[PDB]
This record gives sequence, structure tokens and C-alpha cells, in this order.
Amino acid sequence: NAESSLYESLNSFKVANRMLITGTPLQNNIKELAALVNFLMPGRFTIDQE
DNA sequence: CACGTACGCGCTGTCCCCCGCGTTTTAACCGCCAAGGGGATTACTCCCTAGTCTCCAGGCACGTGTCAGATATATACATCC
Repeated sequence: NAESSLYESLNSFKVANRMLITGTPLQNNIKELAALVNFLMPGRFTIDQE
């Protein structure tokens, strides 16, 4: 979730390189995967159509 | 104003129950889904109903005459000394 407090807490960190380790990248819809790829690298990847 | 006595108040005992502290538990709090309904707005359409107007008539208020029940005498029969 991009709205949660953990998302804004970790997204405000001054880290050069990030990595996400999970088993299920997409669970409900493509908006969640959009949130993960926005947390990874913010802006060259956009998802706006469901 | 006088009297007198009952009760407010001060003192003492006593016991009991609440407070302080330490220890253990536990649920409030914060952060999370998971979808779905409730409700606040914005815009639009429609139609029923309440305001407005005119006219009229009877309900309410006032006044007054009467009328039936309650109260107070007028006279006659029964009764005590």
C-alpha cells in the first residue's frame, strides 16, 4: 500500500539502492504492483488504466 | 423576656477499610487488510402542495331572560309538663 505509514517512512529515506524481497508481488490488482515499482524507482514506470 | 432542655460540638476510643507499593497480566493503541454500504455534495427533472386572494358564514364572545335544583321561612298536626 502506497498510503500506509511504512511506505512514507521508508520512501523518505536517503538510500541509493533498494531491493524488495517477497513471494507474491501482485495480490489483488495492478495498483499494488504499481506501488511496489514506484517504491523501487519513482517515475519512469506509470500505471493508470485498470 | 424568662426558663429550660435538647442538640451541636468537642473529645476519645476502635476498628476497618482505603491507600501505598510491588508484581503480574492484559488489553488499549497503532498500524494493517477486505469488501461493501451510508452519506455528503453537484446537477437535473417533475409535481404536489402550501401561500395568496376573494368571498362568505358560523363560532366565539357578550349580554340577557329564564329555569330547575338548593336554601330559608309559614302554617298545621302530634306531643311533653
